[PDB]
Amino acid sequence: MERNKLARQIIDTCLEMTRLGLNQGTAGNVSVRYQDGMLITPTGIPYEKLTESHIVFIDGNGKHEEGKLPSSEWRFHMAAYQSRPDANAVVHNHAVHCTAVSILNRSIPAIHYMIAAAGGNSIPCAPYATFGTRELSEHVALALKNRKATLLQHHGLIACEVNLEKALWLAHEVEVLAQLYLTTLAITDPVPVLSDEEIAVVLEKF
Amino acid sequence: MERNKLARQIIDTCLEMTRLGLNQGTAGNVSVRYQDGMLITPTGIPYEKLTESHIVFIDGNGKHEEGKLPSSEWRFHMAAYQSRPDANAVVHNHAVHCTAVSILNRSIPAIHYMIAAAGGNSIPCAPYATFGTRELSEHVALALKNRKATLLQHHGLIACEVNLEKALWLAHEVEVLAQLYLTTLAITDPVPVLSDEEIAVVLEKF
Amino acid sequence: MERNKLARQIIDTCLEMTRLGLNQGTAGNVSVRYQDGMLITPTGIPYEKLTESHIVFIDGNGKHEEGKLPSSEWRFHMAAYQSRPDANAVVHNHAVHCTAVSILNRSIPAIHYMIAAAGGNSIPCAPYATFGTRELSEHVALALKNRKATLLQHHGLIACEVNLEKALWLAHEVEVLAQLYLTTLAITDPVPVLSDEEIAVVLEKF
Amino acid sequence: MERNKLARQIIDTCLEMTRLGLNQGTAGNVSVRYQDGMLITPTGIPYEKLTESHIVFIDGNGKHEEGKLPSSEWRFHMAAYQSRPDANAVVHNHAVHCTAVSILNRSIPAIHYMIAAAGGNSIPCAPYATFGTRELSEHVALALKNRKATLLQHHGLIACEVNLEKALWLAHEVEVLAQLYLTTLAITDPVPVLSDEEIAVVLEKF
Ligand SMILES: [Zn+2]
Ligand SMILES: [Zn+2]
Ligand SMILES: [Zn+2]
Ligand SMILES: [Zn+2]
Repeated sequence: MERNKLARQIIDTCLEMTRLGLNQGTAGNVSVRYQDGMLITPTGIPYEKLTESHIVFIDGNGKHEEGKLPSSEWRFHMAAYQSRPDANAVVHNHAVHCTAVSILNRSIPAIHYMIAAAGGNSIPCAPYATFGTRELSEHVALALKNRKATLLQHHGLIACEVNLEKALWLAHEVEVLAQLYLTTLAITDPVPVLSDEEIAVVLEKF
Repeated sequence: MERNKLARQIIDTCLEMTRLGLNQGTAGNVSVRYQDGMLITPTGIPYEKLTESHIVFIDGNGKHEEGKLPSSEWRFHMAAYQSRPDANAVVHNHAVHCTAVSILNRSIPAIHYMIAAAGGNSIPCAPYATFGTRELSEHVALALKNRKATLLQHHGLIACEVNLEKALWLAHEVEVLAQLYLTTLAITDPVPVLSDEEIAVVLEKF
Repeated sequence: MERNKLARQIIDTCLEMTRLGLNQGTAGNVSVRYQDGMLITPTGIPYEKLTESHIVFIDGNGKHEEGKLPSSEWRFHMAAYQSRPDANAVVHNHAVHCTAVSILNRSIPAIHYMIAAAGGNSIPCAPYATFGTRELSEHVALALKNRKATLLQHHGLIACEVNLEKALWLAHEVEVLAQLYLTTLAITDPVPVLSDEEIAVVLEKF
Repeated sequence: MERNKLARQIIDTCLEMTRLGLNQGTAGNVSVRYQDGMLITPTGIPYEKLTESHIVFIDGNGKHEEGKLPSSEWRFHMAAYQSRPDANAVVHNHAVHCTAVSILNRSIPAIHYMIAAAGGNSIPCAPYATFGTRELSEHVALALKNRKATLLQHHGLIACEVNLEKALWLAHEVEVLAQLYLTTLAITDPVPVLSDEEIAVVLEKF
């Protein structure tokens, strides 16, 4: 839990997301719980030009260290850590399939047993609100209360876990589930799902 | 047939599957027939962190060597080698297209002459059962009796052959067939197929 | 603003577009505003065989330096710089998703808040005209008057910005928007959109 | 035109096709016109294990040099060079999109002006016949009479040009056209096309 060791992982995660096809462009942001606040990527700086010195610290009051501009979405990373006290890392990206399902404004159902990875029998979709807005924060906070990941209507995906690699794994897993959903939904509607009872069993085995 | 030479190939195969886009995440497992039992990847350890020392040996009774946890699916690798005595390697993954067709719970038909590569005129889809369950084993064993590969409903794909590279080749081939199926089925239903007589001829030439 | 420093970026951009999957083959062309005219890639020379010496200079009259053949599309790069005086770089490619939407002859609507990146609430589609034609130039010039990017019916995409990297970023962003559009339109028609009022707000925050 | 310089390009082409996503597995074959016959890849040997020594020479009578097994499709490479005397290289692959359109048994229409690259206003689809069959040869020969590329029903794609790189470029271009076709056809049927008159003009400019 050294600011320097955290900064390095944060950039790695951004690089890994681009590497996995879960994000590209100036989209996305990542943070880790640090001290009273968190360490978060800065607004609009390409993952390729990022360095530990660019990572920003925001305290419990929302005070970011001077001369640095935190991610426009810092408020919903805030709400994420408050909604999920068990979570130490938040990952946000505009992954293609997760984003398309969010344009459709649909929760992703129990089409695969791995859905249980997000903590339940669905991946919810949170109502739209202007990006970097406080109202957007209320929407995600509410969605993450009982799920580890949530889609953002007309926006993207946000997943959080105990650490960055488990947070990245989860976000990656949701891109797979979102892709399985879009592919089968184009051929059939509704797409077959496992029953809630079955999901209960799978959650027991997890 | 040296434990060490086998361990190395097993990890390579996992790396190659990720490399080919046939698997990603903590999904998938691979094993080779070894002595009375088999050598199989361990449960939940990233392909990147895998080493020959992590590969687990399970004997004919299902006894895995102490201090090591075999893949949760070890039972259906077992059933695979019992159902197909001609097979020396099993590959399991959650490849995107194979998995979507399995959510649709459909066999993949004779849409391409390469379907004959799995031993017949179809790639079956085995009924769902909780992962790592003995009932799941009964389902795959039954499906592999007359086919070298089978989809797992709401789960993924399992392919086996005489060795790991032929097992990987086959699994890869089925991802192609599953992708040709999903793409044409979105435009037309039913998708045109070669006749069984034609498949018979192709099987003769193989 | 040295001819040599510009030539290098132009080739890089072509390489980066192939690298991002926004273009492949002998398709595409890129130019930068230079002196009274511009520096533009040459017609039909693989990005791999390109060198600073191949980059062509065309003056304000359309006079390209002797012994060099400029891109067949040089006329619409011309029209682009005249239509958008704020723009210093033009990028053209036959990116898969942008091109499919252009075959459908549709503008891309407000399906995502990033649509505002092109300057409005849509990505227009300019009427077809034979490639490398002066009439094609009139069509793009007209489309770029109030937008930074435009699709070309039955052809591809053209995006321009203040410099090559912002021009490449934008073109990349439009491939994402075009892909979100094609994926959701196959499942639903019309695809849900953000209201113009909302887009207005997002444009204010940009 | 040295056997050794040709062998090297042939393998490169196979490697490049896998690299571009136009082929994978043990599928595909490539040949160049050599002396009275041709040099062609051998049947069933992974592109990774190929060497100049594996390339096979078949004479005008179909006599392949001893101890070497030519590609099962050597007969249709033969027919290709006889149908198109202007062609010096043939490329065959089971590229995903070209193959799906061939399962649908459709010609690819004038959806993009680049269709003119294959010599006309369409990419035909040749009737199925067992692979490596003489009747399959009659089908491709007939299709290539007035086109440089043809799809093979329930099989794949075959493209030929004056040399391997122009043959690879063309095959790659057809994968793009086949992908634009499948994507728009899922949303609309029939997919809008340029008129034959327009294609005539484009063919004039080519
Ligand atoms: Zn965002
Ligand atoms: Zn599994
Ligand atoms: Zn163009
Ligand atoms: Zn073939």
